[PDB]
Amino acid sequence: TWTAVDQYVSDVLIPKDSTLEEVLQVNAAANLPAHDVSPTQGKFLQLLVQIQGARNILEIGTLGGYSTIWLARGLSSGGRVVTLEASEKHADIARSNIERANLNDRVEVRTGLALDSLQQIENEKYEPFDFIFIDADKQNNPAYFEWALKLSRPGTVIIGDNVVRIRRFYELIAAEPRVSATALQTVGSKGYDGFIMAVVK
Amino acid sequence: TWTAVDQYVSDVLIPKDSTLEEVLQVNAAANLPAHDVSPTQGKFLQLLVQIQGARNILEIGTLGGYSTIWLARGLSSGGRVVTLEASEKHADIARSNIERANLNDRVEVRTGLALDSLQQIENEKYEPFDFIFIDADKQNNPAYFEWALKLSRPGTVIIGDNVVREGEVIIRRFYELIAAEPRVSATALQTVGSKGYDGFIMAVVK
Repeated sequence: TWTAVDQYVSDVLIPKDSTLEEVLQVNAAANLPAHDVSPTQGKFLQLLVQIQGARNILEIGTLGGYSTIWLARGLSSGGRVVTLEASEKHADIARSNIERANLNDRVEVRTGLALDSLQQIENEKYEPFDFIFIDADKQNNPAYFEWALKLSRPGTVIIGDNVVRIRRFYELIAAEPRVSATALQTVGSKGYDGFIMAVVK
Repeated sequence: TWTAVDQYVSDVLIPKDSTLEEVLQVNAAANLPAHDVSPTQGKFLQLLVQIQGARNILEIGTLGGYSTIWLARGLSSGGRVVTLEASEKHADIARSNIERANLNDRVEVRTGLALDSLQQIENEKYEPFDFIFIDADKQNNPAYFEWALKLSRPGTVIIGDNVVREGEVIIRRFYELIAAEPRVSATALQTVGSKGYDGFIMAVVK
């Protein structure tokens, strides 16, 4: 009944969003992998971006663009979100959802193998990112975290999704002196979303 | 066995700290009101203070000073933490714990009924606080939240603990209160603790 309770809290704290309502209706037909939907996590992402005052955001794992919207919603002056997704189809649906929320002018959806794109970004003039969101596979978490670090600077915030309800991924982080982190979770449609919150030293 | 898994995670991610170690040993004899201990939440507080770059912090519900330590550790320059605790005894033990963490030069523990102190702070020059942590009793949350807002400014971060979830199975009006408060935007999160999960709200003043 706690899930039920936090589910209700999410509903009252986070006001109905017609835009996000349809984005989810679209994803319902986009055949996305298999993930959880969490308004409270999205909200967390937007507020955190605002607290930090992030201007250059990197997201690994665009999916349907749901989290992309929440992140872009937090952007400051003339900020930007660069989001990566391998699937040509899913990225296309994501671009449409992002346009629907009228944020396509501050979001760049890069299609292709994440690792290739990460290398291309490192080979380009992209300044280090101030905020990075990782919502990927799992066999990929270790790699994406190391790459997030690679494209960061002191003070960069890294949020990484883990599992919807492992030890080695945290041991990895715990074994990474360049970062200081903690772990928490928030409720979602299909259970709680666990994630790490880290700051680069 | 998710609680077990998350407590293990808390153990690897957060480095054992001898200072906080003894602070807890001291509190073990302080006869403090029933509460949970969460290194992951403490870390969250320190990191968030650092991300925001908070310099003027207010804490409501000092207890033994455990959370006060994590917050003060997040300050940088000549920042300050003003923390309130009603119990003279518990506040004395808290200032001692803060002292052994060598953060007494950055923390002010105000003893007395929280409501009186909140009014005193308003009638004084502390002006607006950049970050506020509420860790108090029930029936008091609604009041402390409104007072937190009262002593805030646009951009102020407010973290408020609600309930400990030491079980799957087994509040509503409080979050409704927040939802009914246009001056803030908020979300709800949880982190594992010694005796269950700590539920809390994270809000930013508009």
